[PDB]
Amino acid sequence: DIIIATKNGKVRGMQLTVFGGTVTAFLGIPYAQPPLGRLRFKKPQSLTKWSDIWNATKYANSCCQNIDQSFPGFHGSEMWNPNTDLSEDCLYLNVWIPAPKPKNATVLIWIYGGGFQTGTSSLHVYDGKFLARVERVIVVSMNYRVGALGFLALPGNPEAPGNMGLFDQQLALQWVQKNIAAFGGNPKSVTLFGESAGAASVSLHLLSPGSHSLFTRAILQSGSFNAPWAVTSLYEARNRTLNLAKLTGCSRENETEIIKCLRNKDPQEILLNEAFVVPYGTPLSVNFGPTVDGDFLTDMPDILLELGQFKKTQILVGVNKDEGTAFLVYGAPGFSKDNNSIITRKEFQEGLKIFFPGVSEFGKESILFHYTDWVDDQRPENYREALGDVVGDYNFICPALEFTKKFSEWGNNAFFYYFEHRSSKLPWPEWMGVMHGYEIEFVFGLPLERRDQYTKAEEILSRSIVKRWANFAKYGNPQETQNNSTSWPVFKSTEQKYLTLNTESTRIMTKLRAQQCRFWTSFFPKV
Amino acid sequence: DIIIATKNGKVRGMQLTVFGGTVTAFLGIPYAQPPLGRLRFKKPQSLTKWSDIWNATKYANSCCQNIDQSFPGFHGSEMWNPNTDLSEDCLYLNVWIPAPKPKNATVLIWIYGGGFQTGTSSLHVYDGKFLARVERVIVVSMNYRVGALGFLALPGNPEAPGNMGLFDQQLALQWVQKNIAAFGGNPKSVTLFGESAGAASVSLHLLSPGSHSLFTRAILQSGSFNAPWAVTSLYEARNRTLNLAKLTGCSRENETEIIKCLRNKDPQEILLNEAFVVPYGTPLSVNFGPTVDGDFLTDMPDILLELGQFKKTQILVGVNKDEGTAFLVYGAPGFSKDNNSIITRKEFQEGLKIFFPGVSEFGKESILFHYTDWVDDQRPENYREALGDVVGDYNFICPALEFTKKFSEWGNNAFFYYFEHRSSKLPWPEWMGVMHGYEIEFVFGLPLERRDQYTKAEEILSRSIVKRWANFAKYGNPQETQNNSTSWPVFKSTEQKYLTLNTESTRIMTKLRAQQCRFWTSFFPKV
Amino acid sequence: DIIIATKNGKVRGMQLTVFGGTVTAFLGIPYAQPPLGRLRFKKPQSLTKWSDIWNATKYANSCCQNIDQSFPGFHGSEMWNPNTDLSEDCLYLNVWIPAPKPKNATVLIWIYGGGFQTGTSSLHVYDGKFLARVERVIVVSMNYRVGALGFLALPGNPEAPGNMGLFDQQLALQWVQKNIAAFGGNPKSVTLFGESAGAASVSLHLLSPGSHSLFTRAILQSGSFNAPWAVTSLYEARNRTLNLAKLTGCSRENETEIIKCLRNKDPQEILLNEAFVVPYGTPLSVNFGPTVDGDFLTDMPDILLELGQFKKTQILVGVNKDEGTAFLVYGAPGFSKDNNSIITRKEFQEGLKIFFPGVSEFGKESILFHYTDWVDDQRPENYREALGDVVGDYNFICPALEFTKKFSEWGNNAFFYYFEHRSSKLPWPEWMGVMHGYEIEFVFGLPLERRDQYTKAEEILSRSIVKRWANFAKYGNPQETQNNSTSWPVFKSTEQKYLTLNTESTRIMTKLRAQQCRFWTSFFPKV
Ligand SMILES: *[C@@H]1O[C@H](CO[C@H]2O[C@@H](C)[C@@H](O)[C@@H](O)[C@@H]2O)[C@@H](O[C@@H]2O[C@H](CO)[C@@H](O)[C@H](O)[C@H]2NC(C)=O)[C@H](O)[C@H]1NC(C)=O
Ligand SMILES: *[C@@H]1O[C@H](CO[C@H]2O[C@@H](C)[C@@H](O)[C@@H](O)[C@@H]2O)[C@@H](O[C@@H]2O[C@H](CO)[C@@H](O)[C@H](O)[C@H]2NC(C)=O)[C@H](O)[C@H]1NC(C)=O
Ligand SMILES: *[C@@H]1O[C@H](CO[C@H]2O[C@@H](C)[C@@H](O)[C@@H](O)[C@@H]2O)[C@@H](O[C@@H]2O[C@H](CO)[C@@H](O)[C@H](O)[C@H]2NC(C)=O)[C@H](O)[C@H]1NC(C)=O
Ligand SMILES: *[C@@H]1O[C@H](CO[C@H]2O[C@@H](C)[C@@H](O)[C@@H](O)[C@@H]2O)[C@@H](O[C@@H]2O[C@H](CO)[C@@H](O)[C@H](O)[C@H]2NC(C)=O)[C@H](O)[C@H]1NC(C)=O
Ligand SMILES: *[C@@H]1O[C@H](CO[C@H]2O[C@@H](C)[C@@H](O)[C@@H](O)[C@@H]2O)[C@@H](O[C@@H]2O[C@H](CO)[C@@H](O)[C@H](O)[C@H]2NC(C)=O)[C@H](O)[C@H]1NC(C)=O
Ligand SMILES: *[C@@H]1O[C@H](CO[C@H]2O[C@@H](C)[C@@H](O)[C@@H](O)[C@@H]2O)[C@@H](O[C@@H]2O[C@H](CO)[C@@H](O)[C@H](O)[C@H]2NC(C)=O)[C@H](O)[C@H]1NC(C)=O
Ligand SMILES: *[C@@H]1O[C@H](CO[C@H]2O[C@@H](C)[C@@H](O)[C@@H](O)[C@@H]2O)[C@@H](O)[C@H](O)[C@H]1NC(C)=O
Ligand SMILES: *[C@@H]1O[C@H](CO[C@H]2O[C@@H](C)[C@@H](O)[C@@H](O)[C@@H]2O)[C@@H](O)[C@H](O)[C@H]1NC(C)=O
Ligand SMILES: *[C@@H]1O[C@H](CO[C@H]2O[C@@H](C)[C@@H](O)[C@@H](O)[C@@H]2O)[C@@H](O)[C@H](O)[C@H]1NC(C)=O
Ligand SMILES: *[C@@H]1O[C@H](CO)[C@@H](O)[C@H](O)[C@H]1NC(C)=O
Ligand SMILES: *[C@@H]1O[C@H](CO)[C@@H](O)[C@H](O)[C@H]1NC(C)=O
Ligand SMILES: *[C@@H]1O[C@H](CO)[C@@H](O)[C@H](O)[C@H]1NC(C)=O
Ligand SMILES: *[C@@H]1O[C@H](CO)[C@@H](O)[C@H](O)[C@H]1NC(C)=O
Ligand SMILES: *[C@@H]1O[C@H](CO)[C@@H](O)[C@H](O)[C@H]1NC(C)=O
Ligand SMILES: *[C@@H]1O[C@H](CO)[C@@H](O)[C@H](O)[C@H]1NC(C)=O
Ligand SMILES: *[C@@H]1O[C@H](CO)[C@@H](O)[C@H](O)[C@H]1NC(C)=O
Ligand SMILES: *[C@@H]1O[C@H](CO)[C@@H](O)[C@H](O)[C@H]1NC(C)=O
Ligand SMILES: *[C@@H]1O[C@H](CO)[C@@H](O)[C@H](O)[C@H]1NC(C)=O
Ligand SMILES: *P(=O)(O)N(CC)CC
Ligand SMILES: *P(=O)(O)N(CC)CC
Ligand SMILES: *P(=O)(O)N(CC)CC
Ligand SMILES: [Cl-]
Ligand SMILES: [Cl-]
Ligand SMILES: [Cl-]
Ligand SMILES: [Cl-]
Ligand SMILES: [Cl-]
Ligand SMILES: [Cl-]
Ligand SMILES: [Cl-]
Ligand SMILES: [Cl-]
Ligand SMILES: [Cl-]
Ligand code: NA
Ligand code: NA
Ligand code: NA
Repeated sequence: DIIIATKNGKVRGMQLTVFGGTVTAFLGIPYAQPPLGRLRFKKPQSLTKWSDIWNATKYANSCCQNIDQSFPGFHGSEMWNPNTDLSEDCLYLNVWIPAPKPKNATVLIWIYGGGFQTGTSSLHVYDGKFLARVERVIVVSMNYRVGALGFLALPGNPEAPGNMGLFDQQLALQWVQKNIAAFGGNPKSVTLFGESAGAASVSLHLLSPGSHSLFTRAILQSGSFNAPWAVTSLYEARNRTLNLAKLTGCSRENETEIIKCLRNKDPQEILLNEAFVVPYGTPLSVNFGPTVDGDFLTDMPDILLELGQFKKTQILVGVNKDEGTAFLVYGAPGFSKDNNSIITRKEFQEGLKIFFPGVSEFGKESILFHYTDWVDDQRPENYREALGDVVGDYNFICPALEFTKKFSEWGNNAFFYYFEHRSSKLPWPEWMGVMHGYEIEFVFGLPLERRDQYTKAEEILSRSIVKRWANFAKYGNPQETQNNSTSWPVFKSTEQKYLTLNTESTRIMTKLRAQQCRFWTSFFPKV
Repeated sequence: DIIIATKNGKVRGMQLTVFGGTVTAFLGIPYAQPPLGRLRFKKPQSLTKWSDIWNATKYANSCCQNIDQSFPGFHGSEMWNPNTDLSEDCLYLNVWIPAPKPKNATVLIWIYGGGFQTGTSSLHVYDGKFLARVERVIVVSMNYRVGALGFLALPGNPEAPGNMGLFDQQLALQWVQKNIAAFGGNPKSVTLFGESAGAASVSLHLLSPGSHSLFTRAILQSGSFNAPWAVTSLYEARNRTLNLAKLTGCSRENETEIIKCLRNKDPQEILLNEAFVVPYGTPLSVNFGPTVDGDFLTDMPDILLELGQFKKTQILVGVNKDEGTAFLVYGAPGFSKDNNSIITRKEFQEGLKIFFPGVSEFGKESILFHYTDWVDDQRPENYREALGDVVGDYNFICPALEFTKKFSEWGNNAFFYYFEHRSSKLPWPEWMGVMHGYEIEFVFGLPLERRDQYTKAEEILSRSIVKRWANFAKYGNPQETQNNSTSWPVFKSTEQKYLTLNTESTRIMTKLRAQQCRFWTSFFPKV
Repeated sequence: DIIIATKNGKVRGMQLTVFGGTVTAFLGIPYAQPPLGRLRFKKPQSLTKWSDIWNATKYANSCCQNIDQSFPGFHGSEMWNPNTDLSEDCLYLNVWIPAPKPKNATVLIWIYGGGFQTGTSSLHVYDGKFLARVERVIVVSMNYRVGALGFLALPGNPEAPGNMGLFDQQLALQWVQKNIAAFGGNPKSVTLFGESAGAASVSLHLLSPGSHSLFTRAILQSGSFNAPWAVTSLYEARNRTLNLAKLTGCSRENETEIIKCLRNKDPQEILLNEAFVVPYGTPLSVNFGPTVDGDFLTDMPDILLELGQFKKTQILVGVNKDEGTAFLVYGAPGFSKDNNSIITRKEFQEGLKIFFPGVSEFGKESILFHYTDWVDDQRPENYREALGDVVGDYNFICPALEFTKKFSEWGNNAFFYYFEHRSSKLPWPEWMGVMHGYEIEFVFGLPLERRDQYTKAEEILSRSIVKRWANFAKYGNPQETQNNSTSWPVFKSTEQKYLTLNTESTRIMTKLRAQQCRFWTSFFPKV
């Protein structure tokens, strides 16, 4: 039996055998009042205190969210869909601890991605029991509200202030500050880590005054708040909040009434209308996301970044070789996960319309000009490869590289990885290559489970990443020091050295996508 | 009469005339509950508080330990054997203070060596009364548990967690923090010093979070935790703990039962079985030593060193010219302290088997290749000299130099000495040269006692070391500033300047054993 | 009426018109219990607290001391003799404050010289009322015990520990810490300043842990503790304490009895015997001075200096062009203040015997060799000029320059002056030039009093020094910023830039007495 006393009550966890050893798991600990009724659209309210033993023995409800129905029965897509009931009562977290109870363990806090519209901490690829077993860190993950329920904004007004779901993450970092010593954890050594929108989240907690003292270091996998999808403008957020009201017949004139009306709606009615709050979107649409709210976020975060207004600490930042591909089967003409997707120039062109909706014509010609100077015009997969690079360079790679540069210019050590390994078990076709989202199972150690059909070179690869991730968290330095590993150089403006992660040989390289990102970074923002 | 009040009671010391002056000595102060019965194999438990006057007027019991019986009647060996009764009730320490009571004296804390299997603070060569008299520092030394009683590990389990004897040292550093002002000492100026395993101990307290604030500076004589004998793996420690159980019929299945059974054994039964817990060992075997326990030591200490996770302070680190020789008479074919020990190539070869038991054949050829490229093949003492260099370079010299480099790369001043003087009174034969263990009597000032048959050049030599050791402790700088002495340069990576200590002329040199240690350090760890 | 409340009682001061303005003066405030009877030879004991108003309206008793009787009626000498009654009850201080009461004034604390055998704070040349009026700083000065009464040492024993008179200064710095806000002063901005032995005193408070937090900055005029006269060895101090006992029939065998006997002696008997505690001395003899006592001074102060163990702060350090001359009329053959003192080679030689008593013959030839390589052998005042340079270079100039170098090597700003102006009113003859002691009246502003027969160029010169001294104290930078003054560069090892102070033009120069001090500094200490 394993009972830990927390500030709000006792909690019982469960034992798990992992690799001939044991991890204790406390799945489903609540960390705020359920955000129902009067609390819907508001900042999470702190938790009341319960006598008796809360049983943390299974994953909790995931937050309400639309589901990916594009490929029913297909594991590639459905592995991302929620795997516990949806409910507004989803404000729970998970703790995994080494056995025996560590004395003062480093803490890794996972923040999932999903475009801020979806996702859940209980996915199999986010299971932190391998990290606990293997590295003897503590792993914490949390559910936070996504979609309108988590990010609806009517700026300035506490009935729907914006950013609630970032406040959910925050209040969870707080629970770790107050509660994690009880579990053997060191609150003074906490590293946040997250992928995609979860990484953008990590980057904004680097910017948020309220989060500054709730963690030590940050890891950002395929995401940063300067990505084009990551922050909704005040303009767009209002449009969207009013468009939502309109669609649920909740148009009022007293904004406080719009909200009271929206709180009478039922979760499905709200969910059902999210996709149409925008005239057009893309497979990468973030209808309801982070906004400048004057609370969590005090100013446009591009301004905060440029002017050095963020927590000073080491960062680890990374991306995957084919970020963009996964999106092309969600609406680009001629693409399919069921064939090789050789598209035409005219298809490439119609695809830019898919991903770059408004979108001066000259903007889009400029993307075509930059990405279609073939070397040479012979290769039939030319336009298929260009569309994916366009999508992942614009959306992930250049914004992560620009974040890393700017961040590092203020004096902190920063390490950048280029993930190039395609999973031996990937269900998506070969042409989609090293996809967005598919480093996560390496980071979490799923390939250390031999029962599991990954190659030997994949176990070794993941053991190494685990070790680098954990050394980063405990010591601010992502080195694997024991096995004659390539040394991971800090990333500096000027050199921009990054490390490549793959099964064959890892390399030190410089200036990832220098030519592409000059385009996205200097020129495109102008169109 | 001299009574000092301590946090746990009053203690009476004794006066001593040293060099027409007086030192007060408090020999035998207890610093923890005796670790008997239920407490055997556990972390030292703090001391209860006694009214009345504890009389600190003689050395206490030494901890239980096997004794060196190889050379009965021989002073060279027997000078290291314990000289007070053995008992498990050995958790005592010694304080020597200048007379008159100093006002705020610097404190030198001695930690003896002995492979972690033996040794005691009451040896004549560890008598700190000369340091007190001559330099007006306070000298503290402590007994701590050695062998299985002090280092038996069944990882994670507080009935035998590992590292108890390092916890004994720690709790002693604590007693100095709480108690040494009473004696005229400055708790804010404490330097740890120790030889061989005692030096490895000093280097791990540099790594232990719990020791960080219990001292100021460190001196490491012929030892550091990166030496090959200094840390037992988790693998090996379990094997050994189970092998011990097995040999005492204490095999159980409930590890807590293995321990309860071992606590019924009597000290001799335990001692008697230690040597055989390993299929083979060497004269340098450390059967039960420090382990990564997640308490004292939080991670492999090579990783902590590499990644800069240690207390930031000055270090003084040293070795002797012939570290290896002393070991060759304990099992290498053709060696003897009673003749000149000219061995053959085939003897050298059988000796590598002695010292490098498992031990790829190619590993050992590689040592032979590196160490037998004669210049030239004429000299009959060629192979005798090579075996000792092999042993001392592998075991002491290169690991001390690598520790010093790595430590210094994080910004702290570090000073390295090469001790080259052979004692005029050495009982071991000439060929064993400047032996391991034989700087200690110079450090402790025994040659300042003229009654004593050391040469004049030896008094001068020791007066100088005493002065450098004491300046290091008080001021972080091991200079002898008054007598036109060679200035001792800091040790930097890049230059690796070290100072030679001998009667004739001391020198500044660079890169001690550069070629040898490239071998031990880059190549050998691979075999 | 002007009453200020202090921690021990109220004190009444007196108003003074200075330069059409007003300064309040509190002359004679006690700062410790009188050190009579049982207290003779002991550390000053803190003051009891008095109700009623202590009247601070005249200077107090000077401490017991031998008087200079060499030139009765002669103002040059007698200006240094005490000008208030001698008594053991002399532990008093003086405060001068600007009117109106300043708000948070910088404090200058004066410590007089006199070889540690003589002197008093109430001399006319130490009158701080001009500084208060002109610069609106507060001036504090204190009497402290000199001779055996202030520095008798029987090392380790609190009945006569040594350094009492340095403890008197200290307890006075303490009174300023506790009391000076009451007077409008800032305890957090205190600069110690002093001349000759008073400067050596300032330099040892830079070395004393107990003084570290009782002041901010230091000024040292013609003196530093590394001067050859400034610290008595333990050897010599004992000899001298026993020689004193012997001469007063107080030889005992119980050192505590020697002291009790000495405390029965009457001040004159003690004073009368001081000069003979040494087989021979010189005009520069310091029979009873500072010793290493393990309390005020924890180690030889040369060692503390070399190894950087002193308060880190700015220093201002200076000397006069003819330091040595004043001493030559006190015992060197052929010298007289009443003629031009052209001495012969053989006289020069007998003079070295005067100043360098024991004193290898080769030591003295070496001084002659260094100082008599004439350029050229024609000039009749050659040997007269050489003897004075010998005396002032050995005793003052090189030790002040070496202090300044060593001090500055630890990172602090340091400024060095060369004082070259001879007072228009000097009573000593011309050949004695710019004498020791004769910058003081410029520092204290006596030439700002026009009533007073100094030239115009002297008023201007002193106004400037006052301004530089005061800017140093308030701002750590001795600049005169308003009147196109030469800028005073910091003194660095390497450049050794110093500023010359004279009526004509002040200069920046480098490496004062480079050739002379190489001699005193590297070579002579060897003989
Ligand atoms: C800000 O919002 C308006 C609202 O338009 C929307 O009505 C919503 C409830 C929803 O159904 C949505 O799909 C619909 O478009 C946007 O105005 C629309 O913009 C497009 C192109 O400009 C027009 O074709 C529509 O006719 C027009 N609708 C109305 C009623 O005015 C507006 O575009 C939007 N801003 C953006 C581009 O985000
Ligand atoms: C690769 O497949 C795409 C996707 O479209 C198809 O999916 C196939 C696997 C198959 O079931 C097909 O019937 C289904 O429609 C093909 O793109 C499609 O091209 C067809 C040919 O006319 C058009 O009718 C569709 O508009 C277009 N689909 C869309 C909406 O994008 C593609 O042609 C095929 N190409 C290959 C084999 O390279
Ligand atoms: C881990 O321990 C086993 C235990 O073997 C030992 O049994 C002990 C109680 C003790 O007496 C010891 O001397 C003895 O060897 C080791 O297994 C042994 O290894 C050697 C060489 O591999 C074999 O020749 C033995 O037959 C074998 N014994 C058994 C019973 O299996 C094992 O080697 C050890 N690991 C190491 C190398 O440290
Ligand atoms: C130096 O002595 C060694 C040690 O062995 C011997 O000790 C001697 C002092 C003597 O008492 C001798 O009888 C004792 O055995 C000698 O090595 C030994 O060589 C002998 C010769 O056959 C062998 O029998 C032994 O196996 C071997 N001893 C071991 C176990 O190492 C050595 O030969 C001698 N050599 C010299 C003089 O250089
Ligand atoms: C340490 O002190 C002794 C004491 O000698 C002195 O006796 C004193 C009371 C006083 O009167 C003093 O003038 C007198 O000299 C010194 O011993 C003396 O040293 C000189 C030269 O060495 C001799 O000529 C004296 O005869 C001798 N006196 C005795 C009785 O031994 C000693 O020199 C001194 N150390 C120094 C040099 O400071
Ligand atoms: C400068 O005067 C010195 C000091 O000696 C004398 O002081 C004079 C002013 C005068 O009163 C004189 O009588 C008095 O003795 C002279 O040195 C002296 O030289 C004389 C000449 O024989 C010697 O007798 C003395 O030993 C010596 N005095 C001492 C003890 O130092 C000096 O000669 C005179 N020289 C000049 C004018 O340059
Ligand atoms: C646990 O260690 C605490 C501090 O450890 C951290 O220091 C931080 C500044 C940060 O660098 C982390 O990465 C370090 O690991 C210490 O103060 C606590 O007292 C310790 N608590 C225990 C052992 O109970
Ligand atoms: C004794 O001195 C104390 C501090 O001295 C030390 O400062 C440390 C930081 C370290 O550098 C040591 O090497 C120094 O010697 C001081 O704070 C205490 O108050 C003093 N205690 C006394 C005199 O009772
Ligand atoms: C008086 O000023 C105080 C501090 O002034 C000094 O700061 C010191 C660090 C030192 O640099 C000095 O040279 C500065 O002048 C301030 O804290 C006090 O509160 C002030 N007191 C008053 C006005 O009553
Ligand atoms: C918690 O789980 C344990 C299972 O042993 C049990 O005490 C109880 O059923 C649980 N409490 C509940 C269901 O609230
Ligand atoms: C709008 O009416 C609502 C009813 O609750 C209230 O929240 C708010 O005060 C009103 N705002 C104004 C002043 O129109
Ligand atoms: C280090 O090496 C060993 C053996 O070569 C291997 O089993 C392990 O996976 C490696 N550890 C890390 C941290 O990669
Ligand atoms: C401590 O030693 C002294 C010796 O004078 C004495 O009081 C007593 O015998 C001792 N106390 C003991 C033996 O416990
Ligand atoms: C093993 O039995 C012992 C008896 O004390 C006890 O320490 C421990 O709880 C048991 N472990 C288990 C659960 O098997
Ligand atoms: C310094 O020198 C003296 C005399 O030459 C000598 O007696 C002493 O041993 C030396 N001191 C040190 C610290 O070596
Ligand atoms: C202090 O001086 C004043 C002068 O006005 C007066 O009150 C009194 O005589 C003095 N107190 C004394 C002499 O103790
Ligand atoms: C010496 O006798 C005196 C008398 O007061 C005393 O101070 C001291 O204790 C004695 N010292 C010794 C132990 O001889
Ligand atoms: C500055 O100049 C004026 C006029 O030229 C002069 O009266 C005064 O003495 C000077 N002040 C200082 C600080 O030297
Ligand atoms: P991520 O959370 O997967 N996301 C960024 C918007 C890609 C849809
Ligand atoms: P040291 O304690 O003498 N030792 C290191 C293991 C040599 C046996
Ligand atoms: P100073 O105090 O005048 N002094 C140094 C000893 C010269 C006599
Ligand atoms: Cl091509
Ligand atoms: Cl690698
Ligand atoms: Cl690239
Ligand atoms: Cl040869
Ligand atoms: Cl030397
Ligand atoms: Cl070498
Ligand atoms: Cl000439
Ligand atoms: Cl000027
Ligand atoms: Cl000069
Ligand atoms: Na363009
Ligand atoms: Na090799
Ligand atoms: Na010379």
